[PDB]
Amino acid sequence: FRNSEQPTKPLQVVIAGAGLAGLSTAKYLADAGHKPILLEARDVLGGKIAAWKDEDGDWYETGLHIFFGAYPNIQNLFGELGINDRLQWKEHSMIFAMPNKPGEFSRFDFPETLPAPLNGIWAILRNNEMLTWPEKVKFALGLLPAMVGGQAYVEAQDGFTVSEWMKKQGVPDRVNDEVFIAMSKALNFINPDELSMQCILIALNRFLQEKHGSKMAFLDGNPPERLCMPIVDHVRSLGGEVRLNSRIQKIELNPDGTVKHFALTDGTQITGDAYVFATPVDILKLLVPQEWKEISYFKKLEKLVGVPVINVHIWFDRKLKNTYDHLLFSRSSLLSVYADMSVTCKEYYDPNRSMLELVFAPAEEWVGRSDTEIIEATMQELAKLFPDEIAADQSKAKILKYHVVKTPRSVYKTIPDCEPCRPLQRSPIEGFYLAGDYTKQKYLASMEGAVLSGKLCAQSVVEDYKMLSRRS
Amino acid sequence: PTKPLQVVIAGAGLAGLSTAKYLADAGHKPILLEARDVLGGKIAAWKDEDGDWYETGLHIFFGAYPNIQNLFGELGINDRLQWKEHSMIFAMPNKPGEFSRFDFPETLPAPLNGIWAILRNNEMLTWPEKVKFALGLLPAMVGGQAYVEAQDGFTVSEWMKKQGVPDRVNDEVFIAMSKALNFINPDELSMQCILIALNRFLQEKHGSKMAFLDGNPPERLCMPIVDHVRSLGGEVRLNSRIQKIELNPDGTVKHFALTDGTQITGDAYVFATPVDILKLLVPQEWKEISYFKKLEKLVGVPVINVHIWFDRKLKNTYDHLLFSRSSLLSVYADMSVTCKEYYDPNRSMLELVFAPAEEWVGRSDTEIIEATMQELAKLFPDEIAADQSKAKILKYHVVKTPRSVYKTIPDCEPCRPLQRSPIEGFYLAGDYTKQKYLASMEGAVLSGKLCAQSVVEDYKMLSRRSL
Amino acid sequence: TKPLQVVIAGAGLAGLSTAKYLADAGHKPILLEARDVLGGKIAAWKDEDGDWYETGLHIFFGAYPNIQNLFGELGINDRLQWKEHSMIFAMPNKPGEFSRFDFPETLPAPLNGIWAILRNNEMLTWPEKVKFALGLLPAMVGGQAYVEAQDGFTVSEWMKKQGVPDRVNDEVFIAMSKALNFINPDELSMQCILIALNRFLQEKHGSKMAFLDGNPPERLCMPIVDHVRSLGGEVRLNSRIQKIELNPDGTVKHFALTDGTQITGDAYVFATPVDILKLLVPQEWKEISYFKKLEKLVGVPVINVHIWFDRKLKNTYDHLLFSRSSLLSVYADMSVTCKEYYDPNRSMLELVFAPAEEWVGRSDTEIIEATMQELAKLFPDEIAADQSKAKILKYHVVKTPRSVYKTIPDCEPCRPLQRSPIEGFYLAGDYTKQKYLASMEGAVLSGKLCAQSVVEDYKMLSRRSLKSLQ
Ligand SMILES: Cc1cc2nc3c(=O)[nH]c(=O)nc-3n(C[C@H](O)[C@H](O)[C@H](O)COP(=O)(O)OP(=O)(O)OC[C@H]3O[C@@H](n4cnc5c(N)ncnc54)[C@H](O)[C@@H]3O)c2cc1C
Ligand SMILES: Cc1cc2nc3c(=O)[nH]c(=O)nc-3n(C[C@H](O)[C@H](O)[C@H](O)COP(=O)(O)OP(=O)(O)OC[C@H]3O[C@@H](n4cnc5c(N)ncnc54)[C@H](O)[C@@H]3O)c2cc1C
Ligand SMILES: Cc1cc2nc3c(=O)[nH]c(=O)nc-3n(C[C@H](O)[C@H](O)[C@H](O)COP(=O)(O)OP(=O)(O)OC[C@H]3O[C@@H](n4cnc5c(N)ncnc54)[C@H](O)[C@@H]3O)c2cc1C
Ligand SMILES: CNc1cnn(-c2cccc(C(F)(F)F)c2)c(=O)c1Cl
Ligand SMILES: CNc1cnn(-c2cccc(C(F)(F)F)c2)c(=O)c1Cl
Ligand SMILES: CNc1cnn(-c2cccc(C(F)(F)F)c2)c(=O)c1Cl
Repeated sequence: FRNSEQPTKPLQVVIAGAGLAGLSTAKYLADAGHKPILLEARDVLGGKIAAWKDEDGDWYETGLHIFFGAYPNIQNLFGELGINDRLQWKEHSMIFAMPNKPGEFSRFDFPETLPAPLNGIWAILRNNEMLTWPEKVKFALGLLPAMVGGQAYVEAQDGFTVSEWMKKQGVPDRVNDEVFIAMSKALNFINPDELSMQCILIALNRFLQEKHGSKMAFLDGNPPERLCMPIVDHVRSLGGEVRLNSRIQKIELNPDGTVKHFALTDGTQITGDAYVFATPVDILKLLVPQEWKEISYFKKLEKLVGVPVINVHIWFDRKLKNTYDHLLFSRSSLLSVYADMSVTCKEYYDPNRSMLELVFAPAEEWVGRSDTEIIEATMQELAKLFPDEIAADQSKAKILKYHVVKTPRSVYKTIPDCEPCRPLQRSPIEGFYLAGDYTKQKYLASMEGAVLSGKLCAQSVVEDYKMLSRRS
Repeated sequence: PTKPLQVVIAGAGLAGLSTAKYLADAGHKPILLEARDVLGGKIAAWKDEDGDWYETGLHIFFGAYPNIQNLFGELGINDRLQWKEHSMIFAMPNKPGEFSRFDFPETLPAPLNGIWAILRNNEMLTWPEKVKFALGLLPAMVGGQAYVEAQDGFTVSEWMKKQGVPDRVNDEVFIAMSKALNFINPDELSMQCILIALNRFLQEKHGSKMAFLDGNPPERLCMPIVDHVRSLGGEVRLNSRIQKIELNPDGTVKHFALTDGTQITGDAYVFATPVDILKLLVPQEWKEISYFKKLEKLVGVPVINVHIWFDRKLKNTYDHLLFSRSSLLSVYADMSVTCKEYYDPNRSMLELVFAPAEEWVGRSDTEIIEATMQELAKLFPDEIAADQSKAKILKYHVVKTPRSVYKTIPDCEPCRPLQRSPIEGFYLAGDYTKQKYLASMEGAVLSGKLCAQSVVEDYKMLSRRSL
Repeated sequence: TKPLQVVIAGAGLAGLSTAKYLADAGHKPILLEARDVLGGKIAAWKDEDGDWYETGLHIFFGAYPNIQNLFGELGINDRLQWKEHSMIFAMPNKPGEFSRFDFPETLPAPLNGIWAILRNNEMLTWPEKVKFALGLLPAMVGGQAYVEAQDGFTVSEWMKKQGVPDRVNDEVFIAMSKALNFINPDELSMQCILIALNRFLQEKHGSKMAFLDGNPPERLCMPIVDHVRSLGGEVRLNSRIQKIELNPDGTVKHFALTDGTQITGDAYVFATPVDILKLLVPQEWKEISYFKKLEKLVGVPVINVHIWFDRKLKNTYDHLLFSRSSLLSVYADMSVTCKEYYDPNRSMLELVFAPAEEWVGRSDTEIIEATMQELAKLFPDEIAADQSKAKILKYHVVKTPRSVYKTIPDCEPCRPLQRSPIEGFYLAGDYTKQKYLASMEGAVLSGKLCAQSVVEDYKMLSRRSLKSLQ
């Protein structure tokens, strides 16, 4: 769609935040023939996908990011930039750890010959160590009405927690604790007793819609260089501007209530025909002008609050003999998903030294604790996953170095009844627009959600071209 | 053809005989040269002093052998195949003398007849084992050609573990099937081999149905092909071993030099010999071409075919093939019951496949017969004793083939050559060549049909090269 | 903007040249050779004893501008061993004796040629010289339109019409006809001889001859392959094209190889001999004028004989020799003329056996016997048919029953341009429309002309690539 029409006069759109939402807004506005001015607060691109190179030349990330087959807007973007080969697709499997049997792992293998949802049904049927046959029947009974259900049905489930809905549908409490604790922490870094059922249903839709919807991929290197730079190069080649260390301090308003300019941290005033806030909901809420604060659209945002998360990186002296070229569900009380980045990531490949990147969730009682306290808790959990290779007192494998990245306000906490509060990309303020994973879009608080919100934002701006050009 | 091609074929096995048959049908002149004084190759048989036949192997014809069915029909010898009951009879190693079977109902179509057979059988698989086995195999049977080719990287034992098929099922059922198809255990055999064999059970209704030839293969099967080739102007010559592939200065074939020095020439040349013999006869100037260099992976597997004539007629026998489920033996049959020409009402003869034979091809005939009698004492405990206390051996025949069919180990499929070689005028035939029906009689016949097809496709280029 | 992927069938001089100039233009050629040797009709093979034997005795001329350019571009000019500016002919009437046409290096063209004929007294009488000069003067003064008009006559026919004595046609032109197309003047087109005689009047050293310093696959074909590969091009041996698979509109879908492999590109080139192309032309193309005309162009039989003798011949030349034999054409002592084939105590004779129509079917021993009988006339005090004198250590007989197209009269309108009426399909080879005959120069020029036509159609070939992508 972002090819049609060539503007008489291109719009100058000021975008606050160069995360995937801001980068996507800038990409599709540039494709439409407009001039985006992307202003990033930090000295790094990507936001919640940002990474940094330390003194030894090793990268550490904000988080462990997994790309799914059921990410259509991400697939389109990678294809449009011709970087499809930068996604390292792994085996169609879901490998889970055994808390009862340390060092042992169980898995759900999706046959490449069976279509969706048969490959999924088969994976559950074939697995014998994570679910009993009666549990499998009760689980299938509980989920069948949900999978047959439409979009109206999944929206109606936003009033329940995962634990609440599973009990109502008769799904055994052991299934919710065995399988769904892992899935809840993976999607929103919180347990099923807090997470909205609508979140799990959009995730389970990956398993029944497309055949490879639930198939996983790792980026071949650090996201700022391998993903963010191709978008920046594309935006700049079409006349767009991308500026780092440009934090917006204030949204200055005209007497009628519309935006006058975006005042930067050094006082610099940036103007445009349209203004976009592609910042996280927490930062936007603090920067909303007093005169907007009582408008329903901005007042509803009080429900959407960032969830704490910690991303731990540990470089070991040895190469671990028992590892996978995949993502692993630790099924730990302290950890969520983890991966041996020296095996899964191309740019992070090392044949004699293995690095483990792990998501530490729930992180509410841990974001305040010291890095050594977090590493100790991680090593204690790793001694359960690698009992013959990793010991907490470094008796076996030894830590060369570590990197603990804390995000106390990451993605919005997808608790029940957040969906009516989620704003559309077009705001009731003429000339002001919103972008970000938290905005109204159907693919959760994810990389796909961020990119889609950007596409939806750019779409709303080009739709209002006539009104935005006359206002200039 | 304006002018018929003279095609020189080396080896009168089923591949060479098939190449000659279909080239003669196309109106060309095949010259089939056989090294030995017998036709058939790995299906060859010999008549001893007492007038009794002994074979290279126990051969079973399947319903899922379309090119074999076509050939028999074309020669009008369909009645020479003795189709047995649609059953799979297996011995019980734990219960000596006892047998279990998978009966395929003739009213149920494929794969329902198969599903029923497994469901009905209660002594070879437990109900949980049946479920895990069905789960493990269902994605595979639904899979296409690209899927089965992707399984060539795994052994049978490896793939069964991955798909969650119980280890007891792999040891109970698949040891028997692996030794039957390629004379090796599932820890060595490629999974692609088992998947092509299991496709017999789900494609056609009678695909897994078995048949015995009504007599010795040289007379009952090879002679009808020879008579057909000769009636259309083709030549079939025994005791004509090719000693050398003589080349022209450009690298193409000049002639085939025989053992007595005789030079045989043609417009096209075919090698329908086993891969082991071809590898030794490849000229030095061809040896580094990918097509011929890849052949190093394909090596013949040892096998032994034992024949034992007993003084009595065994009271407990079948008009069928039996899976011994032995560590030394593979499939066996009472040929005095199953084969028409070998029928004897007072004297029963047992033809048994001795596999794996790696540690046995070097051993003496008496050592092999002793091991066979010790295994027969487990299958017939009230009729056969190793010290000949019960039934007594009148005579025996031990036929050893130390390099039979290629050992279908994982990753052999990319090495398998097409019937058309990169050398202009030179072609290959044989069960080892690129064809979808394994190293079998069907594979041999299909490779022959595919070879003859490639020669007639290149008629224009082969006729111009002659002048 | 985006380099074209051009699939070329055949790594002869035409295919190698097409690949070389497409790589120079910044495109990606994929050169597929059917055999395990490069060069085609210039291919050679090393036997067990380490001695090379060739498809033919190849002579490079000064009047080969595209060959000179290629050698210069690859920096291998020193690989051509230029011989004396002479034309040495044998005397059939006087066995062992030789006559020659010496071209003075002080006289320019065609004066050096006129002088050579005037100075020679044993091959032409003074009246014969006058009648020959009279008969040829209108022809040498004539333009390109004139030489094309002579394609309707045989050499024997035109010589009789222009009043050139019948003895001149039999003495001088039998040798020249067999040298250029391995056929006698009663069959060869006069246009062929006129393009050859143009070597003698255009450039001073046009008629000067050179031998390659070694085997052509290593000394000439490898430098081209190394150059193509260094610029991103692909060269693959044992890749015979089995079928030209077509799209529903008639254009090429892919080239199907002998091992089943399907090779695709933005453009497709057939640098194969005309005989092989004619057999591979799809049925739907067979009635198009361009491909139907090719029925006239048929490969001519030729035999290249190599004989290694026990002794080094005392009476030999560091040159090419015209045997003026009824069975043989040109010959050379390769132990003298070729650098890599040099041997001081053992001499090797490489001889062209033409006309070969009645000989390609005969045995190697039958051919060697006929060659030894003819060599007993050229070396009567050194070689005897019953090996009484010099003895054969070994021999190599290379038969090409369909070599260069038989340049009989009226073949010129049938010769195709490098750009075919099929969009994306192109032709290369000595038989295609180019002015330097069925020669090494013709092959290289056709390659240059093919690569030129492909780069000229870059815009149309790049757009067609993306239209199919949709
Ligand atoms: C530990 C972790 C693991 C994750 N795993 C996955 C996964 O497996 N799969 C998946 O799909 N998603 C995953 N995500 C989520 C994903 O990272 C986010 O959904 C997405 O990147 C958010 O996009 P965004 O553009 O809306 O916000 P952000 O990426 O956070 O971008 C906002 C940007 O605005 C900038 N900014 C802030 N204030 C200002 C200001 N005043 N002026 C200017 N700029 C400003 C920020 O610096 C930032 O660059 C994970 C996230 C984390 C933290
Ligand atoms: C014990 C045993 C049991 C078997 N059971 C079965 C079964 O149940 N079902 C089934 O389908 N298949 C079975 N087979 C396999 C089957 O026999 C073969 O797949 C098939 O016969 C091989 O065909 P072929 O023509 O390619 O090779 P071959 O039959 O081996 O033919 C090659 C021929 O070339 C000849 N030759 C060799 N060297 C030269 C030379 N230099 N010059 C000229 N001729 C030469 C040989 O003498 C031989 O006749 C069995 C094989 C064995 C040994
Ligand atoms: C005896 C002899 C003497 C000669 N003397 C001279 C001389 O003195 N001077 C001179 O200038 N010229 C001479 N020539 C002629 C010269 O060799 C040719 O004119 C020239 O080499 C032909 O070039 P070409 O590339 O078009 O064809 P070729 O060199 O014949 O190349 C065609 C190539 O295509 C390959 N091919 C065929 N089919 C397929 C397929 N299906 N798929 C893929 N590849 C395929 C062939 O293997 C070959 O390599 C002589 C030739 C001979 C035989
Ligand atoms: C912060 N959002 C995230 C974070 N992780 N995953 C995720 C990663 C791996 C595995 C899974 C799961 F399979 F559980 F769905 C989800 C997401 O799908 C989303 Cl939407
Ligand atoms: C040497 N090849 C062989 C040898 N035997 N059988 C065979 C014979 C009897 C039973 C079975 C089985 F039922 F196991 F497939 C296979 C083959 O199907 C092939 Cl392909
Ligand atoms: C097959 N083509 C050939 C073959 N040989 N010569 C050739 C070689 C030596 C001498 C002469 C002659 F002097 F006669 F022209 C021609 C050619 O000029 C061409 Cl075009």
